[PDB]
Amino acid sequence: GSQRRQRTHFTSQQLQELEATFQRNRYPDMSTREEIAVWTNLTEARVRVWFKNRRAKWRKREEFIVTD
Repeated sequence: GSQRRQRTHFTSQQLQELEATFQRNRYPDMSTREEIAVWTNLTEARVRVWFKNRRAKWRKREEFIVTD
């Protein structure tokens, strides 16, 4: 019953599964990004924004932009 369509943002466990995904492969195929989106319970578009954000954080001059 009712509409199934929903919106999501990255949890502390989704961020760490995506860091482990990035350490394994920094630029996966679109079907591989969709499988890890299913496994994190995200959309492949929110995952593509995460890879773009992670690449921007790698490229930029700024400090402490990723937690360690």
